[PDB]
Amino acid sequence: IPEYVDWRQKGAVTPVKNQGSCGSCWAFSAVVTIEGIIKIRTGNLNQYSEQELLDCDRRSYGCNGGYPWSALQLVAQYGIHYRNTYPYEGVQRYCRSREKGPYAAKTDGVRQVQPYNQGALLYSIANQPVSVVLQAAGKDFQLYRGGIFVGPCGNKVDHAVAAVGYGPNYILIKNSWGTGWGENGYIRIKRGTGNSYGVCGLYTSSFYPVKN
Ligand SMILES: *CC(=O)[C@H](C)NC(=O)[C@H](Cc1ccccc1)NC(=O)OCc1ccccc1
Repeated sequence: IPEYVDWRQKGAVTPVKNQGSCGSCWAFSAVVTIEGIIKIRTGNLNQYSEQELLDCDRRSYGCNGGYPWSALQLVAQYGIHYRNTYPYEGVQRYCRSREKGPYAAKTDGVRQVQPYNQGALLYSIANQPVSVVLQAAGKDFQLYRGGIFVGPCGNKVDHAVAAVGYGPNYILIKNSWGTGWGENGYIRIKRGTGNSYGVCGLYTSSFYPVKN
């Protein structure tokens, strides 16, 4: 369980993206999750469509609300297309999955990490990236243009992102905003403080598919 875990230089995460004026956090976080695992075994890095997840997942409320843990489940159940055969537009619409044709990616299950346990988060993040939530409605996290976020912030979780590494002290997160935020679309939050919930409630509820 290395002292350092970066999947970027591991060839697991692709360039950064933006959800835009679309409250669709959840589908983006997922595509990165599934994505990671998909490349971890096969040795093939891919960019899947979040747009599809939006238009297809009726359980989620597309362009403004969702469950990073429906998306995944969805995929495993059905599947998910490339981000070319289903590029992101930013507006929820009619499911094209079927109309689009044969799927391209399809997992083999979804599991959740025991909330409120850093030790647990890491491990999984060590075996493969994960979808995690937190407080973004933040007025500080909103302004982050590079650094180690300690706060201030709260325990009112409401935005989903992704963890793509950690250090002895900083946890790495991929944001669904442009590369005109944090440190090039990236933000480092601090771990090991005692805060069980985890600063910004980053330890509330996390997840991930399964792959054979
Ligand atoms: C980040 C974003 O674009 C939208 C506005 N918010 C969400 O998708 C959240 C994700 C989340 C899940 C768990 C904990 C924190 C955030 N999802 C969401 O609010 O949908 C839930 C819901 C919406 C409307 C009515 C009932 C429940």
